[PDB]
Amino acid sequence: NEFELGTRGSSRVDLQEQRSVKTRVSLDDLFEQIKQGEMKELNLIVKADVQGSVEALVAALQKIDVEGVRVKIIHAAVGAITESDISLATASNAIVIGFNVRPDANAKRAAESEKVDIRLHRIIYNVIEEIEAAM
Repeated sequence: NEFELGTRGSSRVDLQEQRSVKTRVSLDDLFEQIKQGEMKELNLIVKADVQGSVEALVAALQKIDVEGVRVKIIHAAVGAITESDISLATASNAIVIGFNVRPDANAKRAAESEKVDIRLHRIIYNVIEEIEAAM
C-alpha cells in the first residue's frame, strides 16, 4: 500500500557514511577464520617385504610438503601387517598399506576392531560380478 508517496529528502544533504542511519553499521560480520581441514591430512604406515621398498616410499612420502593435501608417513617397517602395528594405525590414523604382505589372522581382526582396515595384495579382488549362480 504505502502511505504518501513523495520525495525522499535524503540525497538533498551531503553524502557520507551512516547513509542508512539507525540500521547503520561498519563491521558486523564476525570472523569464523580459515581452517585447512578440506583435503585433510592423510597419514599412513608403509610396509613391504623388501625393506627398501618401504624406505623408497617413505623417502617420497616425507618430501610431501605440497600445499593443500598433506600426505605423510608415521611409521615404516619391513614386515607384513602385524597386530602390534595396527594399534599405530588407529592411533595416528595412519592406515597400513602393505605390498602383498598380508596380516595375521588375528591382526586382520584387530584391524577392524580398531577402526582401521588394511589394504594389501591389491592385485585384484574381483568384486565385479560373482560369475557363478549368475545369469
